[PDB]
Amino acid sequence: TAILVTTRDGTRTEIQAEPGLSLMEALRDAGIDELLALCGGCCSCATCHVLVAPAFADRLPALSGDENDLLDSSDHRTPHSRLSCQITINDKLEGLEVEIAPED
Amino acid sequence: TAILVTTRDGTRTEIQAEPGLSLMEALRDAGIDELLALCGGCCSCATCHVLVAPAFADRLPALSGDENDLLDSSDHRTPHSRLSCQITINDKLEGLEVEIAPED
Amino acid sequence: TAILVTTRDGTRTEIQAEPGLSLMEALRDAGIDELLALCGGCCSCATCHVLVAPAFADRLPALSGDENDLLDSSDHRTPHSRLSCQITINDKLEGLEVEIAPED
Amino acid sequence: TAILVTTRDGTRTEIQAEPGLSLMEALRDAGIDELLALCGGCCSCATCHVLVAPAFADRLPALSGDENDLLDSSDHRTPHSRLSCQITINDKLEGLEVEIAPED
Amino acid sequence: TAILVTTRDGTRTEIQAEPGLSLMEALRDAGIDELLALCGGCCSCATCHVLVAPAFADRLPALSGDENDLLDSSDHRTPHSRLSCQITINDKLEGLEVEIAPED
Amino acid sequence: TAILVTTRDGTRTEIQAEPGLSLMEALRDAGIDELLALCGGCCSCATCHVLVAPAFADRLPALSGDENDLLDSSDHRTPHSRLSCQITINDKLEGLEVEIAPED
Amino acid sequence: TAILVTTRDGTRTEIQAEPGLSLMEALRDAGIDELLALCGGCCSCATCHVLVAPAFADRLPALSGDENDLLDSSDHRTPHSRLSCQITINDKLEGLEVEIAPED
Amino acid sequence: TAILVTTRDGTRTEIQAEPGLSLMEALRDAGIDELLALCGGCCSCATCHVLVAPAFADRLPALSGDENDLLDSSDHRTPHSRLSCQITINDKLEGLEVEIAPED
Amino acid sequence: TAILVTTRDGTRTEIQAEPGLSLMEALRDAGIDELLALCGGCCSCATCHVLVAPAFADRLPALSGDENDLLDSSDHRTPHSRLSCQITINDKLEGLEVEIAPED
Amino acid sequence: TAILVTTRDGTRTEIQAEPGLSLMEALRDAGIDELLALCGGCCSCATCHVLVAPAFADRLPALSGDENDLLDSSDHRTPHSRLSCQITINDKLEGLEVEIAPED
Ligand code: FES
Ligand code: FES
Ligand code: FES
Ligand code: FES
Ligand code: FES
Ligand code: FES
Ligand code: FES
Ligand code: FES
Ligand code: FES
Ligand code: FES
Repeated sequence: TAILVTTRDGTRTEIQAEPGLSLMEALRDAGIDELLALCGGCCSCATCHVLVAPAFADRLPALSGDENDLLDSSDHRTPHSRLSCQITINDKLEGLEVEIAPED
Repeated sequence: TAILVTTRDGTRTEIQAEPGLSLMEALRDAGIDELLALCGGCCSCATCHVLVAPAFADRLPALSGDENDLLDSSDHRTPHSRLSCQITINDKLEGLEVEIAPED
Repeated sequence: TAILVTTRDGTRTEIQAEPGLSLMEALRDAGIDELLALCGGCCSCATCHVLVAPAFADRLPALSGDENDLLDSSDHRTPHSRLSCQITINDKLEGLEVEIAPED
Repeated sequence: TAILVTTRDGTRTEIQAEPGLSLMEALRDAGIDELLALCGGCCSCATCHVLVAPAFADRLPALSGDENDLLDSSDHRTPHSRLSCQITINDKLEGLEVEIAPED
Repeated sequence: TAILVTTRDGTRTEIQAEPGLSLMEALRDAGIDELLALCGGCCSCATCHVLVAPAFADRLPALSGDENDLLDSSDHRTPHSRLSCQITINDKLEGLEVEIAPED
Repeated sequence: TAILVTTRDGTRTEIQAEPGLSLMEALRDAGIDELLALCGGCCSCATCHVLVAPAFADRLPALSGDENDLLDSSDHRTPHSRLSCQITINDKLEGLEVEIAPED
Repeated sequence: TAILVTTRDGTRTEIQAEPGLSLMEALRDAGIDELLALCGGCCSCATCHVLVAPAFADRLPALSGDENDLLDSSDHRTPHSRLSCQITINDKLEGLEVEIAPED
Repeated sequence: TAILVTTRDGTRTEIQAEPGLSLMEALRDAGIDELLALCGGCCSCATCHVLVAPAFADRLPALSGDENDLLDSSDHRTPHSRLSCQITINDKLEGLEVEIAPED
Repeated sequence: TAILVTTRDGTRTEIQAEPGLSLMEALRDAGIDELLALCGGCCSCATCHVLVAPAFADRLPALSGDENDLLDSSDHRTPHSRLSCQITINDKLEGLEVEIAPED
Repeated sequence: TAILVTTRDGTRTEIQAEPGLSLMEALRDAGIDELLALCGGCCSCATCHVLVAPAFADRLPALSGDENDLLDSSDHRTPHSRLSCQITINDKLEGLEVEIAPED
């Protein structure tokens, strides 16, 4: 379904995201090459970090402790930070707005 | 989204499951009360344990290390075991078959 | 409030339990001397283990991962096992039935 | 059960809180939306962070190590900080004063 | 690049394996579907477990502590067990012999 | 049994301390209310932090790794910092001098 | 101060233990050579394992999580098991009855 | 196979690296003595730290959690940081550009 | 430098061992090939497992928590088990008796 | 056996050190009292911190993950920092240069 992604430089792109892939996988499939996924989507790094629009907090599954810990390593973490590889694409995310987190 | 659950007594029932809920939530919502979810779906127990049909293995997100350790506590873990509170409902799961794992 | 406690030997006792203390503290205040609380109610042992009546599962707060891990060390753990030092007494526990878990 | 909450803007409002719910649940239920509870009350984030009036310190259960580590991630932790999803409402909390911690 | 795999039935088949892939990926690409990778090759499960012929032990990088702990959870671990997703394919692996570990 | 405590304001007071109690318990019983024990003396917080006069270091049991990690979370840790709840009162502690560590 | 120790042969000695030492150190200074302290009293093995007489449980400091974990590795652990290097000798232990745990 | 390594002085060498070795071992056999391997390549220090040229990120195996944790201890970590003892040399690394990370 | 090494089959070589090396390193250098060192002596496996003669325990340094943890995974662990890779060769070990632990 | 120890103030004793002892033990036995060994050499503090001369790194055994973790807590840690209690004295250390790390 449709996700609006803002990259680090401010440019915005609408992407069509397949249900059942992770947000990280959808972003990379759409050529958002800047989103390193160094651990390969196994929740062991912070490089798939995105900032989720506050309106959408309720539409995402709860974050885990491991995801929370990894997000804390980043100096750009906010209450709305998520690891994109932890978010499964589904219809309830239709219209999701995310920003790629600044580096580190 | 239609899901076929085998309950502990071996009987099979199809349920509807809203995209974006966890499988555990979809299960309880549809009146499958067998499944305790003692930790309330926060990946801290093994009481939402399901067995997933092999044909669906690759349609689900990778299991996490925390999910994997919780499942090892169960004498009924098989390699198709999942914690259903770790699975987000989405159309790629259309037709999923799960069995409620025996108790313990 | 009122808790019905069965000891290891099968004898049953009604106790009046003060709100805000833990179940372990209430049990010990009532002279259930057999319930060792070796760590002192700091969730680091399994010796305040009780079996909670299934009817009451919904009336207790969710168990944590640490409590869950410690309960797994016990060969007598069941899906309804709780560490009594993790349960805060309050009106919603009125009539709670618990059994002191067998030793280990 | 009557609880006096100071919201982020410094204003004070008394709420009713049902015994057996967590403080975080009592807060949201009474329309205090300020408090995100990203992890959904499973002790895996720091977004339900409250500051408890000192006079009430000893009326609450001991904080856990997992709660303590989560709170250290916040630049606003004080020694009276608690995760409100870790506090069970009960009559001993009658008259509790809490302040919603600033964001981060 | 050429690797001889002994499947669970005991039959032996030679496969080609691209350098830079993991052994797990290579086995899976060559259609050894037997071998589940529940965690997706992120070293958090034990389903990619293979048994490495003793004569190649020297040719493999040191196993890590994390890999070692996951292998101990299997009843079929031997001192030559490896997680195939931890092994990078390179020419020093020419002719490697591995057996698919039994399930669980 | 006699211990000289320097409170946060810098004043010194001698207290009596029963053997077998923890230092934290003794300080609290003698009314040094300054000293919070948020975790209840279960070595899971840093609020019972005291600074031990160098001349008594030898007379105290070795600090544990867990105690060491909790002390590092305080900005006022020194190499003579101890968690007072980890210290058992005994006659070898006669005349022990401790300062209440500053907050946080 | 006086400790009654039952050695592995079932025989028992009353020893004098100096306040401030650990039970492990007291035992060894009294010549109970049975008792290995492989890690040398830093809570990293289970070789200083003793069984505490039920009547004295109350008289010792709370069990730690690390001590609890180490003790679970022993086939001879009971709910009254303690690591003797974790117990500080003091007047409250006067007349303590302990038994050296069988080996393993 | 050919690796272009930039040393801490900013100068750069093309080395030959034998397939199957780690990058750390390759580097050292080529005489890049700058690079300490304090723990000797068992993933327990951060002294074999290198920065991988962005174009090659894809060409390495996934980052592990342990490698991720170690790297965060370094003030010079960037999202392209890798521990060179964790990288197995293979044809897919042909022309790899790496820079030895500053010390610390 | 003299070590009495008893192998799995029962043969008893005496060997010279160079100070500063690990016992595992010594056993391999003297060509005792039985002793796999799967993790390459970075204290992450149990394959360098030996049984030390009781007379010598006190002449080795204290085992670590990590070494103790690895050793407990072995079904042949005894209170005298050591990971040979963790023992630095020195003159105080003159004439040490070790047996190679059975595999697993 | 000869160690060139430089203290915090800059004075440079040379000392004899007995094989089999830890470097910390040696420094204390030669009466270098600066070096607190708060945890009694069980690798749980950072107070036995020394700085090894770069010429000697390769003559010491690999540091452990645990030692590395403790050392990172020190604001004076350098890539040459070692916990002196973790270094077994042996002839290969003949003429080792160490500086006592500044406190904290
Ligand atoms: S890609 Fe590494 S945590 Fe998401
Ligand atoms: S409900 Fe506890 S892990 Fe799913
Ligand atoms: S008393 Fe130890 S866990 Fe409850
Ligand atoms: S809501 Fe996440 S810890 Fe309370
Ligand atoms: S696929 Fe899970 S560990 Fe290899
Ligand atoms: S009171 Fe929490 S650690 Fe001492
Ligand atoms: S001596 Fe090792 S734990 Fe007591
Ligand atoms: S050498 Fe220590 S982590 Fe690479
Ligand atoms: S070689 Fe793996 S622990 Fe000794
Ligand atoms: S003395 Fe504490 S780690 Fe060396």
